[PDB]
Parts: sequence; C-alpha cells; structure tokens
Amino acid sequence: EVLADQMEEMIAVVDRMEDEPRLALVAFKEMSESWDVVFSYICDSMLIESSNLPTTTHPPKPGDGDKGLSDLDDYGANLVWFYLHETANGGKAEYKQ
Repeated sequence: EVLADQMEEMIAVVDRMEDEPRLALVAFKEMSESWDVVFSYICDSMLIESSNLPTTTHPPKPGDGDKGLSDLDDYGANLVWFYLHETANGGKAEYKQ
C-alpha cells in the first residue's frame, strides 16, 4: 500500500461466496463520519494471483477515494457499509465485539 499517508487502517476480510469461483479477499478501513477509504487485495487459487469481481462503493466516502481501478476496494467500501453501517448487529463502535 504505497500511499501518501498513514491512517488507522483497521481491516475487513471476507470471501466472495456469491461468486462461483468463490474466493476470499481483504481490505483496509479507517474512521471518518462520512465513511472511509479502502484498499483490497483480491483472492487466491494456489497463489494470490486469482480474483473475484465486485467493484463499487456506497455514496458515502471520507472525501478521498480508492486508488486506481480500485474495483474491489470500492466494493470493500460498500462492504464496510454493510458490515459497519450494520444496525442489525449494532453500531460501528460495536463491531469490535
């Protein structure tokens, strides 16, 4: 993650069950009330050079956006929306539980 700046980039990990070549991946997350930026590595086969497809964010963003094609990073932002604009299993601050 060659970047300009540190952030408290807490992490989200998941698997794209909904893909047929179902594969796991990972993304970072941080804190901004406007929601936050992300970078995700994507999936594996026998080495990481295998991928799953989802590509896009919810509208809320920290201000900045995921670098480049960032497709699974964008999707990760929407994912942290799902998993962090949680409500059903509590608020953002509860996630740690």
